[PDB]
Amino acid sequence: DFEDGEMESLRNAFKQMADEGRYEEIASFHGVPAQCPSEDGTMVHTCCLHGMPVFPHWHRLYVSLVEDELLARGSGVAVPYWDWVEPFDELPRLINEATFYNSRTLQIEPNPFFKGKISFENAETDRDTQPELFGNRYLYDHTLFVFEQTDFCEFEVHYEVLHNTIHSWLGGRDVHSMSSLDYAAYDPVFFLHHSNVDRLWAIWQELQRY
Amino acid sequence: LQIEPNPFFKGKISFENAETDRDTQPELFGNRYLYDHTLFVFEQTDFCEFEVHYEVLHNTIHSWLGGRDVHSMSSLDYAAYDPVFFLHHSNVDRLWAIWQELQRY
Ligand SMILES: *[C@@H]1O[C@H](CO)[C@@H](O[C@@H]2O[C@H](CO)[C@@H](O[C@@H]3O[C@H](CO)[C@@H](O)[C@H](O[C@H]4O[C@H](CO)[C@@H](O)[C@H](O)[C@@H]4O)[C@@H]3O)[C@H](O)[C@H]2NC(C)=O)[C@H](O)[C@H]1NC(C)=O
Ligand code: CUO
Ligand code: CUO
Repeated sequence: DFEDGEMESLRNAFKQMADEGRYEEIASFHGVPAQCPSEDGTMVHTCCLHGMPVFPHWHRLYVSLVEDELLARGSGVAVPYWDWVEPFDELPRLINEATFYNSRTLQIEPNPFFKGKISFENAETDRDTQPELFGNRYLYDHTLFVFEQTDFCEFEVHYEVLHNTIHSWLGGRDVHSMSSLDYAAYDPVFFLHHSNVDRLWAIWQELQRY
Repeated sequence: LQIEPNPFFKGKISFENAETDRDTQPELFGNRYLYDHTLFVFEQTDFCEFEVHYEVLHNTIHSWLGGRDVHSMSSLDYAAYDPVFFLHHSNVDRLWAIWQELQRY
C-alpha cells in the first residue's frame, strides 16, 4: 500500500543508514560475528535467540531498533511489513530490482534494499529464491494454525518455524544469504520480514485480548 | 556452487568510471506493434527502403531498454557497453538475414 514518495524516502533514509557505518553495526547484533560468551563462559555464541519462547521479543526489539534509526535518518514512514501470506508472482518492488530511478537526482541509482554489504568478511548478501516461494497459499493455513494457539509457547514454536520458512525459501543456496542464520541479518529484507512476523505476533496478542 | 554476478546484467565503462544501467520504459512490455513494424520492413523491394524502416525499428528497442540513464542503451554513446547490445543487434541482424533470403525468393 506504499506510494512512490514513501518508497523513495524509505530508500534514501536507509541509504543514509547504509553508506555510513550504522546498519551493519545493527545487523552484527544478530549476525555471525559473535558477542555472547556464557555462562562462564567456555565458548562464544551468536547473540540472537532462536530456540527459546523469547525468540519473538528479541527480534521484535531488533526491528524496533532499526526502525528507530531509520526514522532518525529522515524517513517519511516507519518500517513496512511485507506480507508474504498473500502469494506473489514476483518479489516486492522495494527489495526486488537491483536499481531504482532517482527522481531528485534524475539518475538511476542502486537500490539499498536489494542487497546489504558484509564488509568484515568483505562480501555481499546474495539471494537464491526457491521456486517453492512463489505462489504457495499454504502460508495462509499455517498462520491460521499459529493463531489457534491459546498457550504462548505453542504459539511461539509454530510462529517461529513458520518464520524460518521465508528465510529458507528466499536465501536458499548461497552461504552469505537470508537462509543461513549467521549472515541473515545483513540482508535488509530481514527487518522487512521480521516486522511482518512481528505483525503476526501483534495480531495474536489482540486475538488473545478477545 | 555459488551465486555470482551475471556478466550480461551490466557492462562497465571504466574509462569514465561507471557502469551501464537500464531504465526500461513500460512500452517495451507487451508491445505487439513490433510485429507489424517488422512486417513492413520485410515488404521493401529496394535495399535503402529496407534499411531505413529496419533501422528505426532497431532504434525503438535501444530507446525503450535503457531510456532515462545517460550511461545506457538509450544513448548511442554508451549503448555498446551494455552486453544486451549484441544480444539486441544479432536479432536485428537476423531480420536482415531473413530479408536477404526473402530477396532470393
Ligand atoms: C558485549 O559486546 C562486546 C563487544 O561487542 C563484547 O566484547 C567483544 O567480545 C568479542 C568476543 O565475543 C571479542 O571478539 C574477539 O576479539 C579477539 C581479539 O581481541 C579476537 O581474537 C577474537 O577472534 C576469535 O577467533 C580467534 C581464532 O580465529 C580465537 O583465537 C579467539 O578466541 C576468538 O574466538 C574475537 O574477534 C571482542 O574483542 C570484544 N570487544 C570488546 C570491546 O570487548 C562483549 O563480550 C559483550 N559482552 C557480553 C557479556 O556479551
Ligand atoms: O530472525 Cu533470527 O532471524 Cu528470522
Ligand atoms: O546500433 Cu543499435 O547500435 Cu549503433
